[PDB]
Amino acid sequence: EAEKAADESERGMKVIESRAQKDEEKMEIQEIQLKEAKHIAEDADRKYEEVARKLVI
Amino acid sequence: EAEKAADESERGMKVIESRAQKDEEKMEIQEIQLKEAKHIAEDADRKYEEVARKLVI
Repeated sequence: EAEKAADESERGMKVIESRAQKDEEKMEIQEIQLKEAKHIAEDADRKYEEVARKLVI
Repeated sequence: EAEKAADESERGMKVIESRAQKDEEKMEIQEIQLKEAKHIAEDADRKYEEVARKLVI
């Protein structure tokens, strides 16, 4: 009984560690792309405002 | 001895699985935010190009 429980625990720990590392990588890449996209959005909004004012003129 | 080892492994497995699941949920939220940022970027880009073309005309 103890042998079987130990084997199953080892396998579960392996799979959980793999999933956790995958999650950490996904979180990092998501944050990076999120920040880049937010900066691009700021640039686009600023350009839109400037060109709109010039258009009214 | 085997019972003690199995119980310790069980506790470690449970805590690591819980932390992995929570970080996965937060990663999903981050992906949703990234998708919204993508949409905002595309919309602002269309705004800018349309306004520039109108100004040229």
